[PDB]
Amino acid sequence: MRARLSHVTIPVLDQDSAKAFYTEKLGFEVRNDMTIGELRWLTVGPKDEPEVEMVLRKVGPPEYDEETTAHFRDLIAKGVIGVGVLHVENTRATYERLRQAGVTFVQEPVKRPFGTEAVFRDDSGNWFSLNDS
Amino acid sequence: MRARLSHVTIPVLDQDSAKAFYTEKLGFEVRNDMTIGELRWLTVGPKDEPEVEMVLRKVGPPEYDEETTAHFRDLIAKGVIGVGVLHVENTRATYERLRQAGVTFVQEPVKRPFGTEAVFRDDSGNWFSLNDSRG
Repeated sequence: MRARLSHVTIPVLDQDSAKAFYTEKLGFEVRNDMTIGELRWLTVGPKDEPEVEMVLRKVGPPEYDEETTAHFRDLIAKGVIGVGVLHVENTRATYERLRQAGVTFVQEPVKRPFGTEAVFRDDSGNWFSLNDS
Repeated sequence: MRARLSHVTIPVLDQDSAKAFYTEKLGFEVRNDMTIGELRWLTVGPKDEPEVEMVLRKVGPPEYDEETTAHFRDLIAKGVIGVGVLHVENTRATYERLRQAGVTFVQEPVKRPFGTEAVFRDDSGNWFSLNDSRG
């Protein structure tokens, strides 16, 4: 297998809130937003990093059933999903701009082994790390 | 924002099991395996994509409390977590090799507007799409 990861799924509570969060506050660009059938294909990514898209996926019908949407939303809002790590050239500077936009932080920037690290949440409660190596 | 996604988290039920799956069935390489306090930080990734790592994160104590652990493990076993999309040159060929390696596919390969897509599950029950660019 010669594979690459083109898309990462982010489970969201509400696709309009998440589109606004990801574009307005984080400063990602819209890659797709089209509704095919009963489903909105909404994807975003960082400026000039075209080859990974983040899929903003609704946690609710039809894709998810009653008992699963309930339990899964509840976990999302608790911050159980850590989506991954975003590498940036400067964690402290990126932190200041995100703060200014009203992003909340799980962890403020902190010195670590080989760079500065912070942890923010998205509109749904999902976590991302910021690291600058 | 100027950022690159360097790591993606995959929640797993058992890290040894996940390691074996990701390396022995998908052929990813181990990128890190070490312990940071109580937690095992275990990462894997495609041999040709050295700049992204998939973090195989134990759903269990101490990161997650017992109620959370129970609710989360249940939803993972049900296939609630779609990790993302792995792009390959030919989904049908890759489908055949993975099926022969013992990988479960909940969807066989299907032609789509972008190309051909299949869907498999990992050893925890998480799902991935396998996509190519073939009309």
